[PDB]
Amino acid sequence: STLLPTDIVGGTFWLLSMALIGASIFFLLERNRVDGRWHTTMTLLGVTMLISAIFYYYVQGMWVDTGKAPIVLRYLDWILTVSMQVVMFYVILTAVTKVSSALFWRLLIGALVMVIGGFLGAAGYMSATLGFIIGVVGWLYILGEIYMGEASRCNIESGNEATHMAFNGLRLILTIGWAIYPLGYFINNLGGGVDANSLNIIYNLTDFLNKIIFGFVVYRAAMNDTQARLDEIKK
Amino acid sequence: STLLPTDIVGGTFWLLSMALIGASIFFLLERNRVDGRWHTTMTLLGVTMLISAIFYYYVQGMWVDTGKAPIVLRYLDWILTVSMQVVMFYVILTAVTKVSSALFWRLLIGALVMVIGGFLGAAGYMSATLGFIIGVVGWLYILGEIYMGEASRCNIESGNEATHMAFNGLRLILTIGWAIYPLGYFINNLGGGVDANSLNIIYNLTDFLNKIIFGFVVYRAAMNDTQARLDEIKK
Amino acid sequence: STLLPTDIVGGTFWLLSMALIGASIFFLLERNRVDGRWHTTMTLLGVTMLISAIFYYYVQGMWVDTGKAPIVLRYLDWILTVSMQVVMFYVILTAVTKVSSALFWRLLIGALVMVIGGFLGAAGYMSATLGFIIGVVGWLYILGEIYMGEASRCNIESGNEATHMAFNGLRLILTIGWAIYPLGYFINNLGGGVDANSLNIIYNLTDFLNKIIFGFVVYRAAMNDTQARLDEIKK
Amino acid sequence: STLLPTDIVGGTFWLLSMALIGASIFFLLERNRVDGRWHTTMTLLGVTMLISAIFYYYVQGMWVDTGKAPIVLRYLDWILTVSMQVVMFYVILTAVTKVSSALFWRLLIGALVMVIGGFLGAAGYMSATLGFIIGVVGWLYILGEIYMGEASRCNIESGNEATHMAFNGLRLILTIGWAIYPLGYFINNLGGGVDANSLNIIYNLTDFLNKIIFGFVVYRAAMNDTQARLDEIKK
Amino acid sequence: STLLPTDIVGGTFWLLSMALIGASIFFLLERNRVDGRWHTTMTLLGVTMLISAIFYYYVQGMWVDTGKAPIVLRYLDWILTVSMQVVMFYVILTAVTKVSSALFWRLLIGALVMVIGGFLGAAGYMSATLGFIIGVVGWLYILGEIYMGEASRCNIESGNEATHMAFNGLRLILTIGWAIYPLGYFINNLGGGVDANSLNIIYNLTDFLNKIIFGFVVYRAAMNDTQARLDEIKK
Ligand SMILES: *C/C=C(C)/C=C/C=C(C)/C=C/C1=C(C)CCCC1(C)C
Ligand SMILES: *C/C=C(C)/C=C/C=C(C)/C=C/C1=C(C)CCCC1(C)C
Ligand SMILES: *C/C=C(C)/C=C/C=C(C)/C=C/C1=C(C)CCCC1(C)C
Ligand SMILES: *C/C=C(C)/C=C/C=C(C)/C=C/C1=C(C)CCCC1(C)C
Ligand SMILES: *C/C=C(C)/C=C/C=C(C)/C=C/C1=C(C)CCCC1(C)C
Ligand SMILES: CCCCCCCCCCCCCCCCCCCC
Ligand SMILES: CCCCCCCCCCCCCCCCCCCC
Ligand SMILES: CCCCCCCCCCCCCCCCCCCC
Ligand SMILES: CCCCCCCCCCCCCCCCCCCC
Repeated sequence: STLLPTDIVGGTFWLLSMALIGASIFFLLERNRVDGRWHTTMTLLGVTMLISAIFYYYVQGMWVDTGKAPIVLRYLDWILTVSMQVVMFYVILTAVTKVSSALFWRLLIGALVMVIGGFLGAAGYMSATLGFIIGVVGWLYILGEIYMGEASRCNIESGNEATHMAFNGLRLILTIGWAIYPLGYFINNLGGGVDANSLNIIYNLTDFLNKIIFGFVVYRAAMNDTQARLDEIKK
Repeated sequence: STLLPTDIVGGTFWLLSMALIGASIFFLLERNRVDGRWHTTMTLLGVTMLISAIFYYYVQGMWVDTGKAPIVLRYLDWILTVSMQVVMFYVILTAVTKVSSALFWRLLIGALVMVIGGFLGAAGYMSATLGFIIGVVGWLYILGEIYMGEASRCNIESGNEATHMAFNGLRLILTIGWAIYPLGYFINNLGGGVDANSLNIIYNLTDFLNKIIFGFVVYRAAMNDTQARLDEIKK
Repeated sequence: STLLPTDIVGGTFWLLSMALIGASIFFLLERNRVDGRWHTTMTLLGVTMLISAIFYYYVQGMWVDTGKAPIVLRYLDWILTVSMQVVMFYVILTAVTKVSSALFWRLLIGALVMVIGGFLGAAGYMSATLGFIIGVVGWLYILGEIYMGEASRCNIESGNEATHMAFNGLRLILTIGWAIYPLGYFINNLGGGVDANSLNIIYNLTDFLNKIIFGFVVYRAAMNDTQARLDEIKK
Repeated sequence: STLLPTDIVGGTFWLLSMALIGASIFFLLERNRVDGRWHTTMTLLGVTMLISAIFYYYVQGMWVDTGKAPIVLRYLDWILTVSMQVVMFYVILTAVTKVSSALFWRLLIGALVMVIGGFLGAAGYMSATLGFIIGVVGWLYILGEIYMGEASRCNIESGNEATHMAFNGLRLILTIGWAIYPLGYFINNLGGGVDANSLNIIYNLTDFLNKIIFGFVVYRAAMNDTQARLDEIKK
Repeated sequence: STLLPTDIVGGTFWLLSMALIGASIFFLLERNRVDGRWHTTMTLLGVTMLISAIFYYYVQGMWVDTGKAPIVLRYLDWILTVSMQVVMFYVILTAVTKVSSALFWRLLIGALVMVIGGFLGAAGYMSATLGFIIGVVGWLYILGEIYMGEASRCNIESGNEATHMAFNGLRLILTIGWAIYPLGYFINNLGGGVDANSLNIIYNLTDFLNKIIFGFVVYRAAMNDTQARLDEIKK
């Protein structure tokens, strides 16, 4: 009776594909109902989800056919979608306040180091140790920016209550949620190893929570700020 | 001559895929004609149907190829779409009245227990008995909320005639319509068993009625309330 | 040289798929240019065509692979799209006048008896004779409604010239156009029999005319009424 | 290493598919920026291109698999898309002037005779000679209409400079551009014959020019007229 | 461990497909937020990305199946997408200033010579030398136009700060970014030769940067000019 991990692997790939195409359409359709200052935020949110959905459509095909789906495949999605998620901190701030363009590049370059540093270590192009180290340095920058950098100070000075809640929530996703992936990398590569079937499940589930909760956090910020403005217009 | 159950299984998978993509596009296109307070209701309705349509597209492929479509596959759709349907009670109330956000989480957690409780019992991760029990407890919460809870009291105090009709109708779907699935689980798992082909037909037909009637109930509420408002504007 | 019927079967399946996806997009894109009272009419028109297009996409796959496409497959499309076409008489009337909701259910139930009555006779679940009889009773109701029923009286009392033209045109499609299908059923089932290849061609061609002419009749009504109103606004 | 015609055949099928899906989206997205009188013109333009794109998607599949793509397959696209292109002369005139609806039917029937006349001769259902003759008679009508008929006189009396340019340009496409297809038919059927690999290239390239140049001619007319009106509003 | 080039080839085809469908949807959805004078610029930007995404969808299929993806396949995409990118210089200028239509044709013909000149040399229809020479002449025209031609003079006289930034940025892409492709051609054909696997990677990466950076440059111009206008309206 007990379903085999292999069964759960290709099931979760379907789940992820459906959930993310759903979230995508939902965020792209509700982009017309947020104040216009939030339109790019909502367009980037829906397109992030669409990109990830297309990844899972590709991967489910590779699983159905070949029966294998390596973990290095992820760095295609991540190179795209981690980048877009870290940029969301800038896009959200520009919605409500004025921030230097430099924040955009610090954040993006920080994401690119995290993913590329780990890819090089996973693909074999360099020691997985040096892969981990470069990846963690990339992360700790991003965290450094959003906790004690221009992004954090810009948040405080915005005065936007929506942007306060967004930041507090996205920062928590990027700190706890995103800590699964490094862990995975460590155990799989620098450690004993994990069956790829089992690591495909964990990554599939973590993606469900680190992409949906991210999306809903940002969507509530856009919807709450939109309403706040309408309520102040009424007064 | 007599078509074989196997024939009717893969036919109904097509029916369900066509009907649900049709209902999806219809609810997403008519979302621009309802009062704006009903836009999220209509966006969630169309995206629920799209998610289910994508499921049936996946499953029809598995059937066409392998010739088998297990009943545990359903919990991918259900984990997504049951959740969204139970949340519709909150989304509808927030359209017309003021309701605690806590209701959102009581309802969602209630759905997650129902589906996950049954998945664990169907996958083999726990006795199907304990699966049933946990599933039914999850349901009876949801029913408890919408019959004698904050959702029910908020409905009464809304004063919205549309929200009255919606509730009365959705409550009936969730009580009678949704009682097929537990029944299935009982007979298939805790009972003698069903032949999977037969249970795929029943579930395919029940999905047609528990997703279309749900959608049309909610669509009529949004369309009726929209008009009510226009008629009071004219006065 | 002479193309074989088998060649024309899979060709016509492509034709139908293209024509119906084309008509679908055209009716869904032109729904924004008709008076808003015609928006549901145009949304149902485009979604009817989309549902049929998806059917033909499925069937062309079955043909390309298996080389066979049974005639009982049609009742998937028909159960959906015949229902929607018979309801169009109600949706059009509610665009321009006030009609009882009962008409909706008389019409829908009439369609469901027609298709289901014939499915049961085609699938083998009952004598094809009793299938025919139940199917024809279902049709003759629908005709009875639209010729000498509430639908007919509501048309006369609407005073809408567009709704007069629509009715006259749709009632002619439902009387002459739709008489091919019963004929087919009779000859194939109650009669000697028809090669499925030949009957797939006839049904493919009849669908092209009974779905396009239907769509264009309804689209002209919506476009003509829209303009009539603008011309009276100018005066 | 000179690429083989077979290589160029399936390459050009891809080209055509991409170009036509691109033109389709472009015309359907720019339909919102033309004066509303041009909305049906632009909706028919985009849907013509979409229909042809879907054809080429089907055909590329047949090529990739079977390695053969007969030239009689074209008459599926042509029956749809030639009809729509000849009707564009009516749709454009009704945008800017008042024209009898009879022109619509003369033009459509003229197209249907051209394609069907040639199909019957290509499929084998009648002498290719009689196929050619019936096809050319159908064409020469259409040319007769647009050069010396109601379409030509309506153009002159419109006074629309955009409709003058469109007509002059579409007339040239229908006279020179469309003369490739008859030629092909003659050489392939009434003449010696052409390898279907070579005739698929010529037809693929001619479709690229007789569908893109057609589209851009019509799009410039809609965009030029839109602006002309805005410039006269400013004065 | 070290991933094989073959692995990276089909991975990058996925990346490119996802990134370009993402950029496409993003540019087509943000088309509604730029000043209307920028709507064609944004529609051409999104459709360029879509055309390239569809190419990579085709090519990934050819790789997955056949295991080979020749470098001559590229000229299908390039004939379309290079053309559209060189025309963007005209479309952008017409957004903000008055420019002769002749520039459109000089630019387009210049692109067509570049790609076709190289195709003829790659396909074998003429010496790769003469292919290179004709290709480089085509390029050097385009550069000549945009550096010291009507396009450059029109830019200077526009007075638009957005169009200044766009031009300077696109000119840099067309000069440095686009210099990789000629290099490839030279080394592969006129030179020693390169494994197609390696050249597929380089071209895949260069496309990611020469199509995204192009798109973001143009999008910033449209977004910056839109805002500049709003800011001057406020004053
Ligand atoms: C939607 C997918 C997401 C958010 C994935 C997140 C990925 C990371 C945070 C990866 C981090 C890594 C390190 C910090 C160490 C080196 C290995 C990585 C790339 C897995
Ligand atoms: C659109 C699909 C729907 C609404 C499915 C509904 C599913 C349920 C109501 C499932 C309920 C179950 C129990 C109450 C007991 C345990 C077994 C379940 C999960 C089938
Ligand atoms: C778009 C497809 C259409 C309109 C199909 C129409 C189908 C019918 C009118 C079927 C009628 C039948 C009878 C009246 C008796 C025998 C059984 C049927 C279902 C073929
Ligand atoms: C987009 C495709 C187009 C415009 C195809 C055009 C087709 C024709 C003009 C066909 C004409 C023919 C004749 C005039 C003679 C008989 C053979 C035909 C059908 C090829
Ligand atoms: C999005 C794809 C792009 C921008 C591709 C650019 C292609 C070129 C600039 C090709 C140029 C060539 C030459 C200048 C010499 C001959 C060979 C070519 C076609 C590769
Ligand atoms: C000034 C107002 C805010 C505008 C922000 C624009 C954000 C657009 C989306 C950014 C996408 C980032 C790149 C993601 C892909 C990975 C990196 C590719 C380039 C090297
Ligand atoms: C003013 C009263 C309401 C007028 C508009 C009603 C709109 C109904 C549009 C949807 C009709 C769907 C009915 C056909 C469903 C097809 C499948 C039925 C299978 C049982
Ligand atoms: C004021 C009147 C304006 C009328 C506009 C009519 C628009 C018609 C658009 C659709 C034309 C379809 C032409 C036929 C398509 C192919 C079907 C014929 C048999 C192959
Ligand atoms: C063979 C290559 C085919 C594609 C090349 C052409 C693609 C771009 C054409 C569409 C955009 C033209 C828009 C013109 C806008 C300005 C018109 C001048 C008056 C303002």
